Amino acid sequence: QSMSLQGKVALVTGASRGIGQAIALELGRLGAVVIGTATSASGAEKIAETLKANGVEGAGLVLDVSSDESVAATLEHIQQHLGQPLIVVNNADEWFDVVNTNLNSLYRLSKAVLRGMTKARWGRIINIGSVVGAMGNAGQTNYAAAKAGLEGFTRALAREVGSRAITVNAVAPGFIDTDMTRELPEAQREALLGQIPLGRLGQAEEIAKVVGFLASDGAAYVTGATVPVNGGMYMS
Amino acid sequence: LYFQSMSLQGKVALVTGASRGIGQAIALELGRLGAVVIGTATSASGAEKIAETLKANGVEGAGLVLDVSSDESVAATLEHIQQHLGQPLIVVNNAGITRDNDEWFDVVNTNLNSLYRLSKAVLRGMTKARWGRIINIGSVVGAMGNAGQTNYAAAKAGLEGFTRALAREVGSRAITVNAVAPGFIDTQREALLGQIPLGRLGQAEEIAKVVGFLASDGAAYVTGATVPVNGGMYMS
Amino acid sequence: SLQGKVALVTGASRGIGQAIALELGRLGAVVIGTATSASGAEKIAETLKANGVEGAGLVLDVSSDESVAATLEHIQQHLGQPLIVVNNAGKDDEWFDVVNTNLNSLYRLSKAVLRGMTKARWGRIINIGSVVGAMGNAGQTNYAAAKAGLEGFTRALAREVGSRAITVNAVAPGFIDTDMTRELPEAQREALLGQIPLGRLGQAEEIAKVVGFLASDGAAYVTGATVPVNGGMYMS
Amino acid sequence: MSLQGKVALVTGASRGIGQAIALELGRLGAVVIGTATSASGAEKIAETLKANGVEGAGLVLDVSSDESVAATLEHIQQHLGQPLIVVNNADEWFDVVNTNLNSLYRLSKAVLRGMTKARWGRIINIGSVVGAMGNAGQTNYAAAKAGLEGFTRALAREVGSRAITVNAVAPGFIDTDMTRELPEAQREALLGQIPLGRLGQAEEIAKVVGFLASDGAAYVTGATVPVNGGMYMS
Ligand SMILES: Clc1ccccc1Nc1ncnc(-n2cccc2)n1
Ligand SMILES: Clc1ccccc1Nc1ncnc(-n2cccc2)n1
Ligand code: NI
Repeated sequence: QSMSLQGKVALVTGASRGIGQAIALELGRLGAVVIGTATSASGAEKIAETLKANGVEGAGLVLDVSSDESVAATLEHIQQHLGQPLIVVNNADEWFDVVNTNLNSLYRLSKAVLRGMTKARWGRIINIGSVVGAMGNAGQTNYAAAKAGLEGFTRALAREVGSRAITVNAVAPGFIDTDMTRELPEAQREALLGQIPLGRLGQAEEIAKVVGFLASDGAAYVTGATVPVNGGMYMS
Repeated sequence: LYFQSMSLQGKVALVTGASRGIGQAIALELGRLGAVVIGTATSASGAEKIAETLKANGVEGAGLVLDVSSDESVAATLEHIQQHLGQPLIVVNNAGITRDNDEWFDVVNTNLNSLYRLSKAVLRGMTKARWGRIINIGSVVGAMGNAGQTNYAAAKAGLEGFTRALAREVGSRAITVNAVAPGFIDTQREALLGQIPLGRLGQAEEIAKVVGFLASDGAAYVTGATVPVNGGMYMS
Repeated sequence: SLQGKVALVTGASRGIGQAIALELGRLGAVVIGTATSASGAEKIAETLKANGVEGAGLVLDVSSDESVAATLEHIQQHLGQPLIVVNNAGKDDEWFDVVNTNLNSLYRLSKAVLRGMTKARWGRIINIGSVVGAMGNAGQTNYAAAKAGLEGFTRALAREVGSRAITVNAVAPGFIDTDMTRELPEAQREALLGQIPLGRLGQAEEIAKVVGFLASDGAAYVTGATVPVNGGMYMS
Repeated sequence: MSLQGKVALVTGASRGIGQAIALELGRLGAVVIGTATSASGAEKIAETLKANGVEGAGLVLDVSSDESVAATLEHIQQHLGQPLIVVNNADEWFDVVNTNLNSLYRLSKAVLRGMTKARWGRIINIGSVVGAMGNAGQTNYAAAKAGLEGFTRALAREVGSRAITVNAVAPGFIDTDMTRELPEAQREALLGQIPLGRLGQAEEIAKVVGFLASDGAAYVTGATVPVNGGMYMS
């Protein structure tokens, strides 16, 4: 088989809702042992229940990607009980601090999990960009800045780790049906749909399928890529 | 009396330029995923070879003769396919020319005209079925130097812009249009590997896996995208 | 300076083209502006005279090799070789023909004027993209496609002719104050201005000033570039 | 094209591209404050401006320190007026890019008050010159350029409504101190990748910066203008 993730341990941050949950379920369905994380104990319990309800081995844990202690501790804990995670999905005025903080977190987590991947001479790091919602300028500015940061970062880290058969890729979601987007005013939703050639919102499962492919052996020559998953609507 | 459980079961896929290398590998991968595959070549001997290969690999389908530069040949071949096998709802355009057939403008122009010719012909079938996949394969990183870098960048820029525009035109019909941009694919050698983070050439099968994913139902929200498959070496 | 240099500006009878001819003239070039009709050419000649610019208005069909060859010969006969050339002369499914036609015309003209520039070992070719003309969707598709074609073409031609100290650049206008843009409803106008960080439309003179800089000796190391002049609103 | 009546701050103005920018802005009629990280660099800047007939000054600035930035700005307002034109010219890839963007943000954010008050402004960011390299060099260079483009584009959106434009210039291979001293093999290889078949002069970057600082560039914002003789790197 070419799509089996059987025998692998996958860490998926921000797995309690929406895109993160769908990614955990998809990696599990493909046979991985899945560790989903949230920022709170209640989120982590929920993750564990969801995985069990769907017949997936793994666990839910509490993780703050902004803290070196939390990252180090969580990783240790994972190695203790479950093995090295060789698949890692990072899903966890204002634009500069946001992007800066996000990239520092991506770097923190990525750098921590690389030892394990370097040892195993195999790895998959996949970064999930932020969903498209807010309008006028400030939402477009945040969205374009975050995406640009994500592309550059992903491209650079891919170069640094490539010789070790570790691939680093990103997924850039467009307008996806999630908690934030279900709440959005009718006018926003209509405007947005008008910009989308497929004339509909993406499902969270449609992001998860892309992540699952990238995590497979078939994607082994794909690295430094950002795959946009946005129904044909492009926005820089 | 035997139904495959493979993701493209029940579909008919047309793959142009299927007699060698990347095109052959795509035909085999689509077939392995359960599609009925029609591979094309420009000559009767190429087509006969395609048919034998498919048979040797247990794939249902056929090899046919097709000149993507002629409206007659395209119309005729499509009619023939409907006659005997059904509407092809997956189409992979791989048969691009090169300067071996000043040079950058005529190459890119000719290739885009052929992409448009074929795509436009198959759209009626896809429009009726309210479902489709068109995937365009870019050219392999060919010549080493200057005129080679100009041809390569021009072809890739044309491929991206085209793919993005066609995706907009056909999106409302649940037809996705995507592209794959190969880097250095195997079918002084040390210098090259030094420019590639993965430190190796890509296999033709690694392009075929990406095409196979994009043809699936999981890639349904992915459209207008160019997925680079180049081991981390980027050149514009 | 541009003093004593001969500049050919296609589509110079109205708007952006006229503003470019006047700006190049103000910078001291001898300006040949073109139109597709005799009445347009007379108008060009009157405008230049009214503004104290030496030069002429001529009739030129950029889609015809004869017209191009003839017009060039005429220019050499009476005025000298034009070493500055500005190409300005140009529902969801008209994009392919438009872009194709525009690129063939750019190539035709550029290739014709290169012999003169090659002999002088000096040159400036500047390509003006289209304004966001019609709107909604088909207008965004046409615009993005035209711009992508313009960027790739400009970049490739720049590579081909660089060794001869000829620079090839492009200018990508956003929303400029023109006939099409003056005519849309107040709600349209307000929406549009909301998408533009500068909160206003561009003047044609603001395109001309960029062209004038690129034609100068100061821009001699700038080539293959597309300078966007769009008040901060980006749409690909 | 006149920058008469304006005050321009040009960081890293002691050598090469920075010096050429300070001289070009001065030639266009601006009052120019060039900065260096040391007192000797600042003294040199002042002498060069004087030798070339340019009003202004050289001063000491550390773009990585909020105190230095705040102090230098206050100092400029004290003696010369608010600078409405600002040119930012002043394992390893992540810290470099991060630090550079933090410095761009620090300085840009500080000078914006003055520009916001005047409802007019020009911020221009100069990217790094090509080629001090290995593979780690290509990674640093591409990462820095991507950060510069995204940053420039975002800041332009944030400040546009105030008639402040934010742009960038992306140099290719330019004849400078660092590049003259590069191994001859590097230099030859690089020259082979450039369609114009020559190195850029520092003056050729300065001319672009000068144009972008002018009123004629008022509708240009969020742009990164590459100035690289046709050699593009991805
Ligand atoms: Cl805008 C911004 C703010 C902080 C960090 C990055 C960006 N933008 C951006 N755009 C492309 N690449 C990067 N980058 C790459 C490595 C580190 C930052 N950053
Ligand atoms: Cl003809 C050509 C030559 C060199 C580089 C590009 C092109 N054409 C081109 N380039 C980018 N986009 C497009 N495009 C988009 C829709 C149709 C063509 N066409
Ligand atoms: Ni324990």
